[PDB]
Amino acid sequence: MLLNLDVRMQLKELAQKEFKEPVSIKLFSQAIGCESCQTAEELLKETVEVIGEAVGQDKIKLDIYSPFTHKEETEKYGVDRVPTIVIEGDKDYGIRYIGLPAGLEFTTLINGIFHVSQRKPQLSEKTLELLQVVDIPIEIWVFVTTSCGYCPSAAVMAWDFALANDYITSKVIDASENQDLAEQFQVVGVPKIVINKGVAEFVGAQPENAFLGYIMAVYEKLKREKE
Amino acid sequence: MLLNLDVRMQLKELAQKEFKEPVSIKLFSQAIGCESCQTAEELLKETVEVIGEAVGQDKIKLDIYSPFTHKEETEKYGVDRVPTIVIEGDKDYGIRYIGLPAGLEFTTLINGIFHVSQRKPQLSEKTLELLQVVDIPIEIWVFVTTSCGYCPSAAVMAWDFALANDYITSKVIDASENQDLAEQFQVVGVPKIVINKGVAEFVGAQPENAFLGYIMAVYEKLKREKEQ
Amino acid sequence: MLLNLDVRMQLKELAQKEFKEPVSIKLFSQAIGCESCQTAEELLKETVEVIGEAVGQDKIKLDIYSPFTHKEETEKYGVDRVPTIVIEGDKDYGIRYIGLPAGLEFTTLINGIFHVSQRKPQLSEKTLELLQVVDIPIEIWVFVTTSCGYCPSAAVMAWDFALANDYITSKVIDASENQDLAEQFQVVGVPKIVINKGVAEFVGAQPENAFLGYIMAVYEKLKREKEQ
Amino acid sequence: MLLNLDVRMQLKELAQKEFKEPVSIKLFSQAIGCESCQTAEELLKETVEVIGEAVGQDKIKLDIYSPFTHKEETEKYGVDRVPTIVIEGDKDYGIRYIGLPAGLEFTTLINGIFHVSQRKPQLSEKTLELLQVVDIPIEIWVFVTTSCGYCPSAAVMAWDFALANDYITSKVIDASENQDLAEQFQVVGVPKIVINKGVAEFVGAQPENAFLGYIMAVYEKLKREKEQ
Repeated sequence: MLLNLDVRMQLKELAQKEFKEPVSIKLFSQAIGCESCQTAEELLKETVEVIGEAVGQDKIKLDIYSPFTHKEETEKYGVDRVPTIVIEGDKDYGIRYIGLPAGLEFTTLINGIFHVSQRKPQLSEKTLELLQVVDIPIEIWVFVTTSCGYCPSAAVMAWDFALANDYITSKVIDASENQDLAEQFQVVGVPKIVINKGVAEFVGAQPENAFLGYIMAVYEKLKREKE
Repeated sequence: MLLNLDVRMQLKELAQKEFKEPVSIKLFSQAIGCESCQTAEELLKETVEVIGEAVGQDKIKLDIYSPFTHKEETEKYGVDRVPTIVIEGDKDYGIRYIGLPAGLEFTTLINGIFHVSQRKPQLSEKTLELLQVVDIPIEIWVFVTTSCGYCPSAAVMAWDFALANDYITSKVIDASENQDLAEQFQVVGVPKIVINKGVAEFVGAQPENAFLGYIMAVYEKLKREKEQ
Repeated sequence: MLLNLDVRMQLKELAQKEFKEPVSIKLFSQAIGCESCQTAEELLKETVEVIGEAVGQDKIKLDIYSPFTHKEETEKYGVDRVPTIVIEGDKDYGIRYIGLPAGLEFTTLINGIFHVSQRKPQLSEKTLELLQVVDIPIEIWVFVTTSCGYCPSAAVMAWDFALANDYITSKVIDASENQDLAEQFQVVGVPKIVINKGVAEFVGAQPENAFLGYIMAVYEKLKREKEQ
Repeated sequence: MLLNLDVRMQLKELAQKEFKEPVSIKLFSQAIGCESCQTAEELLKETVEVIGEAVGQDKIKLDIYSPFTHKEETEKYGVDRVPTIVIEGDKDYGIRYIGLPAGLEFTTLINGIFHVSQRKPQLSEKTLELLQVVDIPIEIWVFVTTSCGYCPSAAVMAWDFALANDYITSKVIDASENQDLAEQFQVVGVPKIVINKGVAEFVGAQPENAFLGYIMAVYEKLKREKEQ
């Protein structure tokens, strides 16, 4: 298929070995008049199908929404561009993927699914103790490419932070499919992390504590401004 | 087909609720050198077929012209790029789509058809009364991409202004298919609105009143210069 | 086949009525890795086949060169980008087409072939008398699109000036296939005429005398700074 | 075949006269969402096959990697975009092509393979002597288009500088396939050279010495800064 046997084999293997709680995946796309635009649907369908036949079709569902036919569901999840993927559980953690999760970013999609399934972020207690003080909306953007070997670790880490805090939204953005944003935030080297559209910016997959530092720096500044 | 079942059903439902007066659509396309022209022809054929099925085939027509075999028709509508789409009623309101209205821009196409059908712009009386003073050619360009959720509202609003005044022409332009123009007007974030090739420019789907403001500022400047 | 039966018949009679002296056509292209880049070759081959059928397949020939295999030939003519088309008689008049002459530009290609064949420019005697004093290299570029109805006139006119003077080179450039040049010289409305890469610039299909005025202005400035 | 007989015979002939030491080519491709990747694979397979036929299948090889299947290889070569082409000998000189080396850029690809085979930069002794002082990472980017005749010269020169110094990396970037980057570095005219992402920039195929100047001016600025 779109995913050769070799890949489908180790995926179900990881699924039964890593999957825990139910996962809900929603794709918002409008491929009208564009072929390639519907590759995201096929890739997602195949991955959820493989995971399902490994842990149970009742533990992971994929819903594809066209904003033309489902305008309300689109506004509910705050989608403003397509394709936008939502990975969630019983609740929405603000985890998003803007683009096609192919290539090495397939690793990103898979881990995100398992982390949401495990309902636990891969973050230390010390990080979580300080992170809990953040109570002002924080938006983390992680610009990636499907070929950069270092992007997955930064993308998943950003998802972990959003998974751990109700005020944090993390979006992994494929630069090639979002050139307007890539140019606006001067994305050259990747991964490039942008927080609250510019308050903080850094490049490279940083250590957990360094990442926390940039987040706190944004919260610290947003707090002051809040008089 | 380009439009699947649920889309056609949605489209049919909308047409029955919103269509009114007759609408005439004109597509300028070329056989060679135009990668998206063939996709545009098919997209428009299906769209017109579906709406006509829901409101009456005779109420909406599509004419496809190749510039080579229709030089005069091409000049009449001021076409200099393909694909170019004209949506008009009995009169030409200066409404144009330059590029392929795929993805989220399909919504733009659909709404443009219905606003023209209703022969009424979704603009307030406040806006329409002032817009009456505009009597010097104003050209509005809205640069968009097919994946941006904010472009449709900006695109349709530009079309409404064109629909409301005979001196206003509004063109929704796909930035990806028209990179040369986008680069010359520093298009980065979309939608980006450009009035009279630079006299006024702004980004984002701004409020109706703000839009009117930029338009009035341009008109005032043109008026001054016209009086010298 | 790009040229259907109807077009071929019209071309044949036009050729019988307009063709005179022999014409040589050179196409420089390198479509390696781009199948959409082979259209110029096919279009020219058919065009030349059809004209040859009407006036003698020895009165007009088409040579296609790849810079990879014919670097010297490419250099002989000042070819610096592909696709580049040369239309000449027994002598090279500096007439060039940069891009794919499709759509309405097909008529530019055809008329160009006929004017060169007749070895005579469609310029008034008054024009030719003054133009003859030009003895410093002048380069005229005409930016066009394949759907603009007014471009053919400006394009052929520029070619006539090149045909009429050994110091004048005229290149019709397709904006869409040469965006780097279209952006650099701010091509928005077409046709846009650029003389000597910026010394003079104007838009629209201008009257013979006005075109001449721009050429003279450029000649004058060039002469001045040559002796200055 | 993407390479017609004419091109293949020319390439075989050139290989016989210019190939020397073994060359290794690595292509980073993606099966999904990358249009040009497929054409790249075919283009390189044919090129390597033709060259192997002329000088021996053992003297040149091609490895194709999918980032997903070979994460380490990808990081080892600093690949972050596809298609990306690596041309090396026994070692990696930091020579890269980002995009499809089609059109005139096919010539760039070929000459790159030959210069690397010869383990010899087409640079003067003077230039090679001074370059020995460069010992701070220098990155050269050459933005090109497949239709520009001046790009091959600039692109190959940048690769020669990378070939000559272990601190210099040179990437030839197709501007059409990497518009985000081209827009960020104000690429209009081509070729456009950008050193160390902005420390120095210039356009056009400059003479060897001018090229060296920019590189030295950068090295010097970085040296002073490193000395503080």
